[PDB]
Amino acid sequence: SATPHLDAVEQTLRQVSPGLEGDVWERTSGNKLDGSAADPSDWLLQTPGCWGDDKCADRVGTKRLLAKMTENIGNATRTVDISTLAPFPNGAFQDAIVAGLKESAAKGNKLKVRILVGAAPMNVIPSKYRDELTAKLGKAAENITLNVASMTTSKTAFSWNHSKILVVDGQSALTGGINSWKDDYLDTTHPVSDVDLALTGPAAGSAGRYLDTLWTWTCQNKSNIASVWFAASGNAGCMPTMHKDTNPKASPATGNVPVIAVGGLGVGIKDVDPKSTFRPDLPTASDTKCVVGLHDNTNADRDYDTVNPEESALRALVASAKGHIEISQQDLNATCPPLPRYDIRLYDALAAKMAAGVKVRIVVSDPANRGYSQIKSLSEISDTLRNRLANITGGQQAAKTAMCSNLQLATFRSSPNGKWADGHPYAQHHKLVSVDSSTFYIGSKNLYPSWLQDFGYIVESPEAAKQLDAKLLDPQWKYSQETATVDYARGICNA
Repeated sequence: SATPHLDAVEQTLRQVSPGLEGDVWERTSGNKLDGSAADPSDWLLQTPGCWGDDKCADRVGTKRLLAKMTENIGNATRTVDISTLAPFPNGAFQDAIVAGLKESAAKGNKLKVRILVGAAPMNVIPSKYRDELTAKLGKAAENITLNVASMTTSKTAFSWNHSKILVVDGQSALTGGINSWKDDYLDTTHPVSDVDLALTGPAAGSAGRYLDTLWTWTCQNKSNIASVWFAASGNAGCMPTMHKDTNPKASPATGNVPVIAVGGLGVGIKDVDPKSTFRPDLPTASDTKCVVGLHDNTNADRDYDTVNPEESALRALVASAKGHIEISQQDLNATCPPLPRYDIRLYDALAAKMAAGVKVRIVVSDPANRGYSQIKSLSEISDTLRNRLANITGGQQAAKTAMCSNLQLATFRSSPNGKWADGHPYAQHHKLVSVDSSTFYIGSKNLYPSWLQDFGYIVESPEAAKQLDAKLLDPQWKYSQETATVDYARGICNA
């Protein structure tokens, strides 16, 4: 095949979540990574994009991210569809949305707009955000039908929307890890380092079907104050199926890029995919669950996987690698309680790969951040990998040799300095996996245990994967390798 990695992932997802194909995951062809003529890798909406400068003076990433947001929204003719994690967008993110909506209005378009945030359980937040937006729009609000909502799907599982998506006309989609939070990303001399992608094509429709899934639940639960706080313009109702109702089911082709869209429904929306007959083997005994009483959805709940295909898709992406795997995350491990510390099957898949000589790079955020870190030491990652490798290499000594011959494990820096020039540690927030300079995931879904609604794209294009290397992964490794505890390429093995 032209696409051996997507082929593998697709076969898994069809076993795991068949009833969800089309809506919560979907393979499409004919997409385009939507970069400029001048700088074609700029589909890759990294932020801040100030490599090598501990002052972050020239934020070429941030500038491109905001311009692209405004451009896509300003090209809207029918719909704008936005999800994120609360707080609601502010500062220049908000400015970007308003500028775009004013542009669309000035071109003569009447739009439907949904803006959905996951929260944390008398909430005036949504009505307040609607009113602020309508005010800032002025006249341009007259032809916008607006829906604004905050939602929590499960209080006990800490489940709510964590996806960050911006779909226009079901044709263009921006998604990734970036929260629209000005103080963390923008008005700061220690900006969080993160990444979204920009695409067009049928895969933008997959995002639109994903958001209709979320809004169908939200609108159903709109009179439940515990679950949903909803606010709309004028007389307008909740729009559960804006995408279905307004955009073509058959989104126009824009390129030749194959993509798998994959999301998750968390906990509290739908408990199982009744069509699934997936029954995987439970992994070998681990020490992931810190307390006996905790219900562990990541490692001990078969029904959970079936409505959360993204967990399996990321494990399947790892399992598809023939040569090398690069992972860039905030964390690999979660704080326990109330989550288990780690995804056992993920670490098992990384271990299987290193046992077979496939190289693995893991960069996480500096533990000095601990919001943007959930470990105290990199040894919490290496110990776990070593322990899972021991199960398959015959013991602890062999495990450590395998690990040291195949792992790069470090914390993130973006310049020669150990911290930003302002004294604050570098924080990263990517949810990035790339394999074989071929196929990569950019989305909201963390690899650490998490039971939220999330979404992302897995893209198979060596062209694009090489741009990703040159523009993000190579510079990341250039500066971050100085913190490595394990680095096979340099004979470093301190774990």
